[PDB]
Amino acid sequence: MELRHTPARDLDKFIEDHLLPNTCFRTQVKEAIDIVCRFLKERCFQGTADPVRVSKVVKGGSSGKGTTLRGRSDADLVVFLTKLTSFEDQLRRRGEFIQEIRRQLEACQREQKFKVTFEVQSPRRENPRALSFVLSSPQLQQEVEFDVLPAFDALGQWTPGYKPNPEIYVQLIKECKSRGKEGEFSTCFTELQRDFLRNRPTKLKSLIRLVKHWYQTCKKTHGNKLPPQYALELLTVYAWEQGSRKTDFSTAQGFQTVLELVLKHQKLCIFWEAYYDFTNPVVGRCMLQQLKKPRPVILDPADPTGNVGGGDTHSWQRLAQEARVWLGYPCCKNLDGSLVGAWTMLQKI
RNA sequence: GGCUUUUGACCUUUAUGAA
RNA sequence: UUCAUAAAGGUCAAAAGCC
Ligand SMILES: Nc1ncnc2c1ncn2[C@@H]1O[C@H](COP(=O)(O)CP(=O)(O)OP(=O)(O)O)[C@@H](O)[C@H]1O
Ligand SMILES: Nc1ncnc2c1ncn2[C@@H]1O[C@H](COP(=O)(O)CP(=O)(O)OP(=O)(O)O)[C@@H](O)[C@H]1O
Ligand SMILES: [Mg+2]
Ligand SMILES: [Mg+2]
Ligand SMILES: [Mg+2]
Ligand SMILES: [Mg+2]
Repeated sequence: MELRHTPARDLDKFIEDHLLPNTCFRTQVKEAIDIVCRFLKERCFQGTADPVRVSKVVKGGSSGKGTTLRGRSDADLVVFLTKLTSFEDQLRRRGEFIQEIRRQLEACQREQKFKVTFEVQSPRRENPRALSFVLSSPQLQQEVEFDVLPAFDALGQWTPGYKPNPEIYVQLIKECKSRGKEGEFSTCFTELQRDFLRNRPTKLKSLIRLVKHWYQTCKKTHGNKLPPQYALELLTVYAWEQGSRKTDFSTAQGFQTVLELVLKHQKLCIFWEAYYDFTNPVVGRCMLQQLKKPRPVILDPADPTGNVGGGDTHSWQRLAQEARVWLGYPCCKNLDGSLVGAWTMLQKI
C-alpha cells in the first residue's frame, strides 16, 4: 500500500518492496552510463584539432552514493575537462561544451547508435550547468535519464579520505565572492559529496531512501516550491549522527526524527568539518558567515559556500506543513496508536 | 538458524580516457 | 603508477525481505 497508510513496523518492508533497487534497474542504468561514458571518452571530443580531453567522468548523485529509488533515480555525471582550468573558466565556458556535447549526441543519434530526448528548458536559465536528457538504446530494455555537467577538476586526482588542500577552497571563495555566485561550483566537488554518503551504514541509506520518497510525495502537492531534496538527505545524516550512530536502529524512529527536525527548521544550523575546517582563516570566515544566515542553515559538507537550506523560508514553511500532517499517519505510530518517539539529539559543538 | 537481495570494504583482471 | 566509467574473479561486513 501507499506510504501514508503504512504502519511503523512495516516501513522496512515498504522500503524493500518499493524503494530498494532491483537487479534489472541498476544493471540497465549502469549499461546506459557505460554508453554515455564511452561516448564522452571515445567519440564526443575527437572532432577538435586541439585535443580537449576528459580526465574523468564521475558518477555522482544517488547513483554514486548508492541511495537510488528503484526505477526513479537518474544518472548524474560530472564530466571533467582538461581545458577548463578554473572556476571562472567553468562559469563562462560550460555552455560551450554543453552545446558541443549536445551536437555530438545528436550526431550519434543520426547514426542509429542510440536515441536522445532533451529536457523541457522552460526557463532560459541564463547559463545552464547541466545537459539533461533521456537515453534510449536497442541494447537497453528501458529509458534512463541523465544530467551531464561539464566541470573544472579543482581537486585533481583525489584520494578518498583526504582533506582537500584548503587553498582550493580559498580560490573557490575568492571567485564566488567576486561574481556573487555562492554554491555555484558544487559539481567540482561531487566526489566529496558522494564520499559523504558512500560508506554509510546500509540502513542509514534505506532511511534516506524513505525520506526521499516522502519528499517526492510532498512534491505532488507543493510542486517545486519545496527546499532542495539534498537538504533532506543531509538532514537525515545529521539526525542519525546526533541520534543513533548505529548500524541497527528503528526506521520509524529515524523517520519521525527527521519530520520533527523539519518542524524546527527555524533553529537548524547544521555543518560538517569533513572536507574543510576553521584552520584556514579565509575558509573559517566563509563558514562563519554562512552560519550567520537566517535559518535553516544546512552547509554542504563538500562546499563551504553552499547553504543547501536554500534561503527560502516559504519552502520550509510548506514542507513543515507536510511534516505536521505526516506525524499523524500510521508511519511513526506503534500498534497501540502511540508515536514511536524521535531520537534524543546530542548537542553538536 | 537457512535462502536471497540491497549497500559498501579489501585484493586482483580487462577495455576505455586522463594525469 | 594513479584517478575515472563499465565488465570479470575472489574475500569480508552491514542491513533488509522471505522461509
Ligand atoms: N542544492 C544543491 N546544492 C549542492 N549540491 C546539490 C544540490 N542539489 C543536488 N546536488 C548534488 O547533485 C546530486 C544529484 O542531484 P539530483 O539528481 O537532483 C537528486 P539525487 O541526490 O541524485 O537523488 P535522486 O536523483 O535519486 O532523486 C545530489 O546527490 C547532490 O550531490
Ligand atoms: N554537484 C553535483 N553533482 C552531481 N550532479 C549535480 C550536481 N549539481 C547538479 N547536479 C545535477 O544537475 C541538475 C541540474 O543542475 P542545476 O542547473 O544546478 C539545478 P537548478 O537549475 O539550480 O534547479 P534547482 O532549483 O532544481 O536546483 C540537478 O538537478 C542535479 O540533478
Ligand atoms: Mg540523481
Ligand atoms: Mg540529476
Ligand atoms: Mg555486490
Ligand atoms: Mg587500464
